[PDB]
Amino acid sequence: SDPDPLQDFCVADLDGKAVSVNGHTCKPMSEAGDDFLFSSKLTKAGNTSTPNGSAVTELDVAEWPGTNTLGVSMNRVDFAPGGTNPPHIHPRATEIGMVMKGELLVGILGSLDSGNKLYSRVVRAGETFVIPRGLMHFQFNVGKTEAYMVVSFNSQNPGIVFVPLTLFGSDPPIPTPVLTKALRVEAGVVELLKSKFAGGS
Amino acid sequence: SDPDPLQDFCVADLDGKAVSVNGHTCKPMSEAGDDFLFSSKLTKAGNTSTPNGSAVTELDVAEWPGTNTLGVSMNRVDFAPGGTNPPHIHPRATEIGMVMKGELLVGILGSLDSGNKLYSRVVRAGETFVIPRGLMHFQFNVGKTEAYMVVSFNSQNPGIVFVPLTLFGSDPPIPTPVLTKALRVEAGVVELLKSKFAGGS
Amino acid sequence: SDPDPLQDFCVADLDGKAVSVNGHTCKPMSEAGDDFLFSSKLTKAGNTSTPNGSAVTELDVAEWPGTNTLGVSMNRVDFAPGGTNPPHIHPRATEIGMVMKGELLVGILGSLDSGNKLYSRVVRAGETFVIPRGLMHFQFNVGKTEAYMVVSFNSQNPGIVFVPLTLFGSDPPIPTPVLTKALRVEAGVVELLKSKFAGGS
Amino acid sequence: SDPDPLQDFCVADLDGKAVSVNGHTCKPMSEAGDDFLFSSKLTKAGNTSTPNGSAVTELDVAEWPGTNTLGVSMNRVDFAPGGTNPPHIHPRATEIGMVMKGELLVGILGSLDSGNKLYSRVVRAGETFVIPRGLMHFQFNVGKTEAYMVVSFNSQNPGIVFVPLTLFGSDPPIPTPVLTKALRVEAGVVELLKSKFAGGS
Amino acid sequence: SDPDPLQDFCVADLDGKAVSVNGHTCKPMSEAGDDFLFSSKLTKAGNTSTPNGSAVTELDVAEWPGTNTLGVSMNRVDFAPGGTNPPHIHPRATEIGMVMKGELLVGILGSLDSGNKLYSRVVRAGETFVIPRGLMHFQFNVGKTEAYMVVSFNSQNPGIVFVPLTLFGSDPPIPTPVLTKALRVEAGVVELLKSKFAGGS
Amino acid sequence: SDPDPLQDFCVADLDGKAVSVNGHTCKPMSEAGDDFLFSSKLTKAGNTSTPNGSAVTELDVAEWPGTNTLGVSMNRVDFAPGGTNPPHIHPRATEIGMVMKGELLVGILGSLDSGNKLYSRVVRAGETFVIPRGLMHFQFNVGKTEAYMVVSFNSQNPGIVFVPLTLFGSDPPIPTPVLTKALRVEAGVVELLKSKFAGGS
Ligand SMILES: *[C@@H]1O[C@H](CO)[C@@H](O)[C@H](O)[C@H]1NC(C)=O
Ligand SMILES: *[C@@H]1O[C@H](CO)[C@@H](O)[C@H](O)[C@H]1NC(C)=O
Ligand SMILES: *[C@@H]1O[C@H](CO)[C@@H](O)[C@H](O)[C@H]1NC(C)=O
Ligand SMILES: *[C@@H]1O[C@H](CO)[C@@H](O)[C@H](O)[C@H]1NC(C)=O
Ligand SMILES: *[C@@H]1O[C@H](CO)[C@@H](O)[C@H](O)[C@H]1NC(C)=O
Ligand SMILES: *[C@@H]1O[C@H](CO)[C@@H](O)[C@H](O)[C@H]1NC(C)=O
Ligand SMILES: [Mn+2]
Ligand SMILES: [Mn+2]
Ligand SMILES: [Mn+2]
Ligand SMILES: [Mn+2]
Ligand SMILES: [Mn+2]
Ligand SMILES: [Mn+2]
Repeated sequence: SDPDPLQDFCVADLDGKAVSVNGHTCKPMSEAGDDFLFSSKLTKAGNTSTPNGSAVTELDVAEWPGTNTLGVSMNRVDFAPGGTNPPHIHPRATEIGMVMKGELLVGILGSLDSGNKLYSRVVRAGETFVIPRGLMHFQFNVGKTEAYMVVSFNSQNPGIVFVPLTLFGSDPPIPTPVLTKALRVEAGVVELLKSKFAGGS
Repeated sequence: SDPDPLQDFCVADLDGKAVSVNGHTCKPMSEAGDDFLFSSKLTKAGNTSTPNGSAVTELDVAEWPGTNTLGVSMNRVDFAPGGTNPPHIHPRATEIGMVMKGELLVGILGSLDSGNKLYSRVVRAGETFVIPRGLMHFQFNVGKTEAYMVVSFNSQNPGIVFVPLTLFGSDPPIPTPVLTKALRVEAGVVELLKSKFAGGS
Repeated sequence: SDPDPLQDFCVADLDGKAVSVNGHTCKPMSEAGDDFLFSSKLTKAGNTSTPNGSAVTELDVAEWPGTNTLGVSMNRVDFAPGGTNPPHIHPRATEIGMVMKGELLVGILGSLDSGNKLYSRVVRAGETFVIPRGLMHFQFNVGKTEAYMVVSFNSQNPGIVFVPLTLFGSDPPIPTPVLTKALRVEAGVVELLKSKFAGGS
Repeated sequence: SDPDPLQDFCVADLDGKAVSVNGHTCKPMSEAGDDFLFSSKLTKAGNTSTPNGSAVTELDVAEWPGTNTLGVSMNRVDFAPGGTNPPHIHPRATEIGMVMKGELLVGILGSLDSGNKLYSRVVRAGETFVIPRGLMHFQFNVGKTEAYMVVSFNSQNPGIVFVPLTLFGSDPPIPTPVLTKALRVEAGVVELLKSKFAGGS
Repeated sequence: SDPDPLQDFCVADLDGKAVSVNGHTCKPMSEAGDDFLFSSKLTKAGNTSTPNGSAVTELDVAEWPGTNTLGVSMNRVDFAPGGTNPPHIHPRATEIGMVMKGELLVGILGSLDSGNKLYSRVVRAGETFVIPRGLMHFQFNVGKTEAYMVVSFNSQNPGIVFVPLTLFGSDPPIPTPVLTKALRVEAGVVELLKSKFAGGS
Repeated sequence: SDPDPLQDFCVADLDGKAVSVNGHTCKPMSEAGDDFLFSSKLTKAGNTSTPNGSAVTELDVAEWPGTNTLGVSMNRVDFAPGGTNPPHIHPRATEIGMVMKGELLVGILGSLDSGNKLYSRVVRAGETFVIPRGLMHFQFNVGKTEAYMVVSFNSQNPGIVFVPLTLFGSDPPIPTPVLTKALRVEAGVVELLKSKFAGGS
């Protein structure tokens, strides 16, 4: 997991000209102010009018620099009815979350050794779920109303590997011959899938 | 922080006769069932009719054995008007939280090297705070209504060191001459404070 | 990464009745024998007559119990001409590898913050590649001959999340409405893809 | 615990104008000299004429920059007769110590899960004690003569949270209404306690 | 470094029949007693009438089971005049030490990247030294009186690799042709050196 | 082990004027290029005409800057007939390797607690070995032809402590009186050994 802190506070210096290190260099304490341990960025619902039908409002170290070195971060996800936060992976964190409003099918997938078992249930207000580091998982709004959840991670920068978008719309895309062999379907089907992710989102 | 996991899942075997190790031994996967990644324990408010005027509903590994090895846990805290979750420390985790309802003064205290500086603000619905591992902190309900928050930790078992309860109601209590020297007051004041925590809570 | 060792040696006790812990309990040293630090399991090529056109011969802790607690493991992958080791993720390890024979296209994909960039090149005998923990990656045999590679991980049990198999052949499968929303195609296309992975491999 | 080192030596560059990171940037080896692995700062007794009746002579990374990245530090504590090193916490390290001269009552307090149990004994010359990371603990000189101890930590910068001083004399102090609720006594008692710590030490 | 603890206390169960794990299984708290955080084993000087002319009194987890999971241990080393604690390595810990009596030459050796540089000085009462994890180091009594030091490690079980004993008195010994090639001397010189360590100490 | 990464990529900035930190500062991604995850430095055999009769071709972070933060590295070792990679230690990594050509005696030595036990066998093409962090080990070419192996480490910078060279040819060398006491032979023998390593290699 994230390296442990070596002092009380180390607010990320996010200036583009700052020297680059594992994580982020820190602001001198004299420039950190009094409010760095606090945020209000998650008070408002994200706009769910996206191809997925969900919106992620991130509160990683880039959005909450006071989390730098502390080994944690958060985000909020809002869902239109029938919207999905599609199969995805966090390369560097386990996730722990609570549904705040609505009804969300939450699915978590074991690795090959676990027989690729799918664990899932419809999670409602006040109910929680946990997703081990690096495993594929998703959420899907099964209700008629807008739903949302708030989640936390044991990393300042968990990362997100969106499976459909990286499989079909990476920069540049994976060669079609690789995907026809891997997906066991003809080039026409692979190209149809590529066509849906051509815009980079 | 918590040791990283060495497999996908390892549900804590909480049987009193189980061999003891750092953390917990695990249930065989055949006996884990399908629901271990999920909990509903935080759906209901805790009873705030306590001396503190708050109630902690824990979702550590003891209450959510599916978190075993995963490096995370949660809890919920409810507050009566004027209620406090008193100055306390988590010995083994950073805390990251969101106020869900009401108005909570949240205070976070730096160590000696940070000049014992107090960082505080009134945190309202949807707003968040972060508490570095091992630092003293508190919450206080400054509103007229009941308030609650939901918090996460980067440990399955963060621990709680309540400052007033530990100082005055440890088992056995700290000798009075130690406390008179440390607190710079007469024995009468120390014995008064001890009398308020004589039940171990 | 994997927890550090707390003694010189701790050979995994792989008996089905052994108590379960994070990782594995260990054989008493009296029963470990003299050969546990050594293996010959990767001397022979795997059978590439598979749908993928590749074969993985694993040398994780299950196959090499002497690696228990040591923070490392290996495997070998053999490829038929035109064969793929399909897009996949290791949830708990960085991978570092060398191509031993043939010509392999090796592709490594950044996360969302890296713009889902695809880094790739054709890697030949004696040439090497490195794959950060949790990132999607693949290999494809672009040569006319059989190819093979030998790779190492900074975990005793890196895990493997095969993207096509997990998306379409999980147990149970991900519901079709989740996949139609995520993949931006009709149910017919999703059910076609499911049919190709219906045997769980 | 502290992040592991990534090279042999990395002497802290403690210049006030140096870029800030988790821990400290390092001096080039050409500027480190030949003596960085050694210190003589603990050869002399600290002056015990302080309100606590003890003096801490620190040998953390700020005083011994050669410890940077190495995951260890030390200090010496001297005690007047009847003097205390008051209830305190190290947020980022376990402590391991030896009494060198005199008779010191050493007390270590479990967390809530341990029933806030107090473990204690009078520790004499050559005898040792260990204090788990983040737990409240104290020392008290029960002898008629000056006493001292030398302790080590598994961090370059363990930190110190002095319980009485941060509870009553933080910058700014915790609001009195918070403390009356938490300590279960009247405002007059809280103000008396505050008055003893008003100077910041 | 050592895995972090997942609870307050976990006293090593050192029974020969206990299940084996990374580190040690733990005594139930009901059986731990009240004294596990304390030791008196280092109060007395070791017998320096040895070939080395020094004696190590160990306080690792085997001798102080209360250190289990806590990431620390200690030992004491006593020296006859002209005695050595010979060139050695700790495979799993940084060492931090203080000379308590006498005059000890302490030498610390950089790795190949550090040009195998030897850092050394004569360390006297109250003076300290630090040895990075895995590096070769030694002590030698240059005084006319008996000397002793007390050292701490950031591991419960640092391990000791004695260079002369391992090179010449391993069980079984390293083959003579390996040592003649490595040491650049004839078989006669190697067999002479082997003869000095033929008892395994 | 090496601190975990806090982002996808962080290519080492190896400019001599760069600020120094634990590990290495990183190049901005705009300057990293497209090829940093790949190397061809191990395609060619090293020249085995050295006193040891072996050559190490390193692929640590200094030679493969793309490994920075990723917790892995590699090297290749080539052996003349009768050549040795002499008893040595990696202070910061376990090693996992495969013999590619020839016949190599591979020896691994336990610490004092393991009775300084020597584990060894002749390892041939495709066969593997594992060496726990910090333990002394060697390889010796028992065949009539040139042999080679390729190994990986769970560190970007494992380090190398060559036992004969640091014992006898450090900068400056260990004083002869220390070595006569430690090795249990006369000064003449110690000086003969020193004479073989006087050139610093
Ligand atoms: C999202 O924002 C767009 C652009 O402002 C707007 O047209 C749309 O109605 C919004 N959707 C929702 C669900 O609020
Ligand atoms: C809350 O606790 C108080 C005091 O113990 C008790 O009188 C009351 O019955 C409790 N309320 C509920 C709803 O159980
Ligand atoms: C390889 O696998 C195929 C398909 O299962 C099988 O027909 C063939 O016998 C296998 N080859 C060997 C050498 O076992
Ligand atoms: C400590 O120092 C002060 C100021 O120099 C001095 O007056 C006092 O006597 C000293 N106390 C002791 C115990 O040495
Ligand atoms: C110290 O060891 C020597 C050699 O084994 C022995 O003769 C002597 O009795 C020992 N001294 C004590 C005090 O036990
Ligand atoms: C190694 O290189 C040297 C110098 O170029 C050469 O003389 C020697 O023959 C080479 N040895 C081998 C075994 O290639
Ligand atoms: Mn997620
Ligand atoms: Mn808290
Ligand atoms: Mn892979
Ligand atoms: Mn302390
Ligand atoms: Mn040592
Ligand atoms: Mn090696």
